Amino acid sequence: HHHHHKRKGIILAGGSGTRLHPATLAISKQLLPVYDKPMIYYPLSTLMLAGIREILIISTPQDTPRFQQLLGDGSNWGLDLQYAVQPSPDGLAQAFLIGESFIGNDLSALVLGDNLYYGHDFHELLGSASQRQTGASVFAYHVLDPERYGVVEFDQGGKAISLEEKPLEPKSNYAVTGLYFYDQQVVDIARDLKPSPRGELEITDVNRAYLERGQLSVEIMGRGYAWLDTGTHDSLLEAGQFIATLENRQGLKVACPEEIAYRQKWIDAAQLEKLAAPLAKNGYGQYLKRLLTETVY
Amino acid sequence: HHHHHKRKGIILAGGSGTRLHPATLAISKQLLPVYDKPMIYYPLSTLMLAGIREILIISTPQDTPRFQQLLGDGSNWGLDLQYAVQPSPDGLAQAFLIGESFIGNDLSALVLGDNLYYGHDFHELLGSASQRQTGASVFAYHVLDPERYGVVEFDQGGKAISLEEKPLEPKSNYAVTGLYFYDQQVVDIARDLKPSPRGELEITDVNRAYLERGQLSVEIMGRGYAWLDTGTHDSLLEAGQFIATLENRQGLKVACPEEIAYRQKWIDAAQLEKLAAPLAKNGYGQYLKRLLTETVY
Amino acid sequence: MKRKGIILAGGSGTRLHPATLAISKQLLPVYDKPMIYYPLSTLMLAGIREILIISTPQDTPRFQQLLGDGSNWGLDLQYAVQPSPDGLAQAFLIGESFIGNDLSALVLGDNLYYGHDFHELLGSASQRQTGASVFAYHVLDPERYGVVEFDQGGKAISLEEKPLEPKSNYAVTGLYFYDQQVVDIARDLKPSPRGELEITDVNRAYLERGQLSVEIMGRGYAWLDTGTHDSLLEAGQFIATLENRQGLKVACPEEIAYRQKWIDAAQLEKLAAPLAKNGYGQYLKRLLTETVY
Amino acid sequence: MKRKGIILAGGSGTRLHPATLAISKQLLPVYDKPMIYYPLSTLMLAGIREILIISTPQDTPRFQQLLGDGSNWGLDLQYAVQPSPDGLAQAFLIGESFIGNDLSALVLGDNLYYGHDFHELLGSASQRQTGASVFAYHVLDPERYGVVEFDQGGKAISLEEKPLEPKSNYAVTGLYFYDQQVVDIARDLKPSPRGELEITDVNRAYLERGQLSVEIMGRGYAWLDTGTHDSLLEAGQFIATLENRQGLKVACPEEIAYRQKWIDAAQLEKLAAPLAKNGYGQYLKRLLTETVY
Ligand SMILES: Nc1c(NS(=O)(=O)c2ccccc2)c(=O)[nH]c(=O)n1Cc1ccccc1
Ligand SMILES: Nc1c(NS(=O)(=O)c2ccccc2)c(=O)[nH]c(=O)n1Cc1ccccc1
Ligand SMILES: Nc1c(NS(=O)(=O)c2ccccc2)c(=O)[nH]c(=O)n1Cc1ccccc1
Ligand SMILES: Nc1c(NS(=O)(=O)c2ccccc2)c(=O)[nH]c(=O)n1Cc1ccccc1
Ligand SMILES: [Cl-]
Ligand SMILES: [Cl-]
Ligand SMILES: [Cl-]
Ligand SMILES: [Cl-]
Repeated sequence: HHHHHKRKGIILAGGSGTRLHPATLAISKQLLPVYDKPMIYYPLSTLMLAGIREILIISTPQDTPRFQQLLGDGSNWGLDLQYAVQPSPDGLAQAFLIGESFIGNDLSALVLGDNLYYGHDFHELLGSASQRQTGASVFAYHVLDPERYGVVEFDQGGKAISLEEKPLEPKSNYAVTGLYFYDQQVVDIARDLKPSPRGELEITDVNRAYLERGQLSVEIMGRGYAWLDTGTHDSLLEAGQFIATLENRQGLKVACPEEIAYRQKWIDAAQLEKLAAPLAKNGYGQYLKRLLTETVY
Repeated sequence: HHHHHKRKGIILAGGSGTRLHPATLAISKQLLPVYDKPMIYYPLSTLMLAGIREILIISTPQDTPRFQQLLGDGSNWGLDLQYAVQPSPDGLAQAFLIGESFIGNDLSALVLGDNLYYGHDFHELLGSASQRQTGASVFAYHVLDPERYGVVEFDQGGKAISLEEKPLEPKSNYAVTGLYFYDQQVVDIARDLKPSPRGELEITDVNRAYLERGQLSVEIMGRGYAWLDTGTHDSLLEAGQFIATLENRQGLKVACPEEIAYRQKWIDAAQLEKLAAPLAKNGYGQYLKRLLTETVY
Repeated sequence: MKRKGIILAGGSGTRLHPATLAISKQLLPVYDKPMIYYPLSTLMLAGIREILIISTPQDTPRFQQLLGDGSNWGLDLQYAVQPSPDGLAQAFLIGESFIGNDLSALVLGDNLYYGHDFHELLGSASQRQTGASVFAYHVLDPERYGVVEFDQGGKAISLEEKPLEPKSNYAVTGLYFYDQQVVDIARDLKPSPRGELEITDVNRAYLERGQLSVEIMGRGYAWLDTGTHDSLLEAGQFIATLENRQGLKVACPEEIAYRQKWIDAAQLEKLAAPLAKNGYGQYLKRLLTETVY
Repeated sequence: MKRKGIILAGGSGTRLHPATLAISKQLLPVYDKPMIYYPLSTLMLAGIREILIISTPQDTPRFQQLLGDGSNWGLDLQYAVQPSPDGLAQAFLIGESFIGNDLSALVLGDNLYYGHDFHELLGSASQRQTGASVFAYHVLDPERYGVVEFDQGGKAISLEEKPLEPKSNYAVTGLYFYDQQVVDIARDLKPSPRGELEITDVNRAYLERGQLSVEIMGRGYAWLDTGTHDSLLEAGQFIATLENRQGLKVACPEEIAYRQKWIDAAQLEKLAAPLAKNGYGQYLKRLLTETVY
């Protein structure tokens, strides 16, 4: 007998094959900085914004130690970070089999370690997904090139009616973004997946399984949000310029984990002050210091 | 006797002195494009988002005809556009004396013709300002360099308690943005202003007058909004790159007046189709065409 | 012998509308200065002081207002209009009386160049008293341009304007040096199938006689693209990154006039006054007392 | 006589942290390729095939993994470590046995160069069998660098490292050519007040004997800044704008090896295979059948 009487995060950061070689020969894409910080800070900060404190980072065997050196066990930021390896890039849905013991009987959320988001009320957008305990929640976002993505088709009433992975003739311009919230059904659904035509375990098949059960919520992520492309060297550069323009204008940083932990009340002023000390001689540490004596609405 | 029984817009687009010379020797700043469209499209689109259909464009004598050629009388976009000249750059609050006959007994809103905004729920942010019929509404936005702006000081409860124009030691990092909503008190307040130390009629003195009457609402424009700097050649370039990254990612345009009029139901599908015809051979006209047969949430 | 310059700054049509609905592309700035400063600076660097600016009927007065007669910068500027965009070769019909019996050079008003020894690359073109000189430059999209084909020995053997199947990746740049033959060649041109008097036909005229020098503008040079919104932006970011790293401006005509000895220390000082309170005037004042090699 | 190359790719400290917390700056890409490809390409362009790469203890194995022994690219690469950032002059102590009795050249691992005839600017430096050659370049912020002062006749008369009051806007670039004297000069260096064995002291050693050639790297050259987050970004956008306009890559070592005749058509074909499905491999295959001037 079980007794009745929260949600766990996973970041998939398993590199990018040979696609961005030779730039990425020496290091994983998700460790490349976007402007002033490692790329993985952005998706990590996204889970943190969602209220998620227990997080599994999945990376290659080769680069797990570098992620561990960067991020540690999470204790500096009021988190618990665990690590797992992905020996072979067999697809996104593999995160649930690799993370099966990590997930246990809890709800979960998956984010791609190369996905950057920005916008107003993002916290509330994520909170509504997080609070849907049952079913799956995903986000749809209008893009120029939906053929590159999982694409969501809507009826005249706005109801999601189909999902297609990289269709040659997209039914809409609405791509499914790399942020996914799941209930306790996901690991079993994932265990029963067959590899696609490309020998790959597809997240879109998972989401379609939920859709078929009538348990997929598709929330629109509106045009006033920025979901930044990191798929090409060109988009990477644009991502960096975007973040720089925002931060240099505002004097506020996007996806600074120290700050988000501090505003979530996972760390206090004294602990924030300690995290500042080692980087006091650069703008990043000076930024952390300033946050101790400024009200930011 | 009067009988009881809406809001009018003004765009101040009077160039920028010799500050950006020689770039601006041949044309007004507010006619320079930001990426794919004239700069003035952005603030105009902002008033339109606010529901404002009756709009006065104030510019130099020299460049009024170029604005008129670009924008016409507004009828193509379901607007009414009127024009006035500013012979001498005597300051922002002068818009109310120049626009006194235009404003009549109505509520009003002023936007700077070089101010660009972007973000999620911007429509709702503007709608709440617009619906406050009484008093004045402005927006405060965290910036790196508040000393360049009107700066708003808040007490521990978040109440605005003072305003200072370009203080050497800012009380906060919260700048007052170039978007202002006013009731019928503004023209009289403006008529009674004395020129500042720089022989200039200050908008901050207007706003302070409302603050002193207890009739200033300061709404925070949060960090997830982008209020883009156009004060320098460097910021202008960043503004252009920002818009380009957003539009090329999304396949949706920022501050396309044809689109906003169409979504506000100020023009119909047949009229939108006609506006598309003359630019059918470029991406702008092709964009307008696509909007006729796509649902965009 | 004298060589006169022509800048063609005509219309880009509706192709960049609405950004260019109010004013022509070449009057807009690239970063910190009007686009036209860059081609003008190019001719000045080539040692050319007598220059005809050709633009649309609507915008010629505004070019006249921006640049004047040139005497502030040691130049002798004149102006003319191209009523319709009927081809680049039309520059020599419009500018026939301006050219007279002199050598000539044509630059396109939206073309930006940069690199080391640009002065000497131009000087060597300017020095050829006979024939015509053009520059070929490797580009990813040669189909947009006049395309030069070379034999195995490096010799130019053909030119095709916007070929559907380009013979090489070498584009002819928007800078052309001609001898006294070009007017008579241009006045015999017939309109092409797309309806224009083609500069590539003028160039093929010289090529058929062995009198077209096609010099390679190497990859260490920047010929920046201004044909799209995207490329206009890249040009702004390119000039800004160079200028902010070096503290030296690209295509500042006051500076170029001063280094050519066309204006003196005193005259550059007067030019610095009006913009003393901004970066451009500050730059020009610094030129008075800094040795730049 | 043989000239050997050294690339110093040491630590930037905590100054770019956290972006560089996980891995050193010079292993990160600039646009499409690892930063270190650019300085390596610079030495290769200078005709140097025997090259010692010096990095931090933690990252040397990763440079070893990226570049191998060099034989795929017609190079002979070796590796060594700088345990602590105790000065650029330390390169010659670490690399003493590597250098032996040969001429040498040092490039900083985070320095990017671009422009026309860069090959000939380097070649002329390489050809000087005696003394030392450096390059001076006008910058807005000379206080960050080794600063060269010139008399009215153009002669270098002093060097100051990071002066509070710089004597000119001319910075010494991160590229240095030395004769057989440099090791013996470096082994006599004492640490400066900031605690480093200074390359500027090595250069002043040559200057005191009339044996420092200070050549001007002109404004038509790009020496890009990689010292800040802002400048790293500008470098990426600068390389991208050049490469996308031209269809030609800056500092592709496979290409440079191929043009130097250090690898043949067959060997470049093998190098193209692994990345055939992306832009880099496609670029390299195209080099086999395209004449680029
Ligand atoms: N809004 C925000 C953002 N902006 S965001 O919502 O667009 C964002 C958060 C996390 C990752 C990427 C973007 C941020 O980077 N850092 C923050 O500290 N905040 C403030 C914040 C932090 C925590 C809870 C609610 C609000
Ligand atoms: N949201 C939006 C935007 N984005 S915005 O709110 O950030 C904005 C609007 C106007 C000017 C600048 C930004 C836009 O450019 N064009 C649009 O058509 N829209 C959609 C829209 C149009 C009209 C009413 C409500 C929503
Ligand atoms: N080289 C240079 C340049 N650089 S350039 O040759 O790449 C260039 C010249 C003109 C237009 C665009 C670029 C410049 O902007 N302004 C300058 O004063 N010079 C210096 C100069 C001036 C006059 C003669 C020879 C060299
Ligand atoms: N010029 C050039 C360049 N341009 S460069 O001289 O500005 C340069 C070389 C090396 C590193 C950075 C820039 C290049 O990237 N790759 C090349 O193959 N070349 C051509 C080349 C190759 C070998 C010898 C002489 C010229
Ligand atoms: Cl939205
Ligand atoms: Cl916000
Ligand atoms: Cl070259
Ligand atoms: Cl030069």
